[PDB]
Amino acid sequence: STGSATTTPIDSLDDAYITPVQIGTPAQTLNLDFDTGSSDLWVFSSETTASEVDGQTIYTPSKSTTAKLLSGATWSISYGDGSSSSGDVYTDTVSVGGLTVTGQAVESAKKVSSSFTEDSTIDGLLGLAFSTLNTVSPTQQKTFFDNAKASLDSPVFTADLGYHAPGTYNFGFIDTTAYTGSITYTAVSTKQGFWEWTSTGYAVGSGTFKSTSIDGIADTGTTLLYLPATVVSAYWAQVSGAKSSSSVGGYVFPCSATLPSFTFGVGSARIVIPGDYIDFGPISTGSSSCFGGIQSSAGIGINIFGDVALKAAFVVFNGATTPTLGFASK
Repeated sequence: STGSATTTPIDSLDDAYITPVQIGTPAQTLNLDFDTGSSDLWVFSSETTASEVDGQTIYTPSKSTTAKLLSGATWSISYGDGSSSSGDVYTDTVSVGGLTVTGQAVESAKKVSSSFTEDSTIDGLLGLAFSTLNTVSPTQQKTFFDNAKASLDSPVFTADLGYHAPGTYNFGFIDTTAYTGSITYTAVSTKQGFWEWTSTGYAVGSGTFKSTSIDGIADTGTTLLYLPATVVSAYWAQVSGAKSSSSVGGYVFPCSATLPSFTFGVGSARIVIPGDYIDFGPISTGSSSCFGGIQSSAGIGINIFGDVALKAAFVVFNGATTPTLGFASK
């Protein structure tokens, strides 16, 4: 089997991407944030504290003839951005782009933090990291991909995120029309539960490539590119007037600037992030200070190849017995 679903930016900045997901019988379609940095499929629901729902579409398990309470199971998750959610668990039928999993754990939120409430466009998350990170207790649950894998034509999924445009998540096949050149594959460590890999270096604009190992994670659920402070300083030094602002929470730059590209290495291959992908717009409405899309990972404890990086590539998440990651230009 295979599946193919379009993923759509939630706003004009590509802050996140939503993908429609069918849950239950009859189907209830929710727009979920596919997150290769976490491993829980959780949704706003009829159980979510009413004051914490503000415009989201909810899953109502009592209206699904295939929903079953997973007795005694609870979940609770905290994300890198400080947001969180928790609740109980159902199993139900879940379909993405025509690919169906029966008995998928659907984690129903009883509580969500303010950032989730405040974002009316995201109805929940669909985790695509390794199932070892799943938070369900006392019996850990599998991700949608883990459950689907054996049925797939090939044990893979691909992320093809758009810049200010829709893109695609495919399951079970590689669309050879969706990229240019070849796909370069690179090793993955699953030791921390992430799609963790080592980039071979970087360049700023038309500058020379610096060969240096940068360990980080491929994370579709993180907006920006978080890299070591040395790398980030080298990038922003090429933008007149750019500075790190403690008050704003990162590097800012004059909105009048033209940003240089940023290249990262994948083995001997190179992925080029155009400068415009690094512009996250005014820090507040009407400001002429703009927020940068490349930020320091110092004090996160891990480097993160978030959407800024991933949307410059066609990315293969290869879930074979020994997982690997592939990157192609597009």
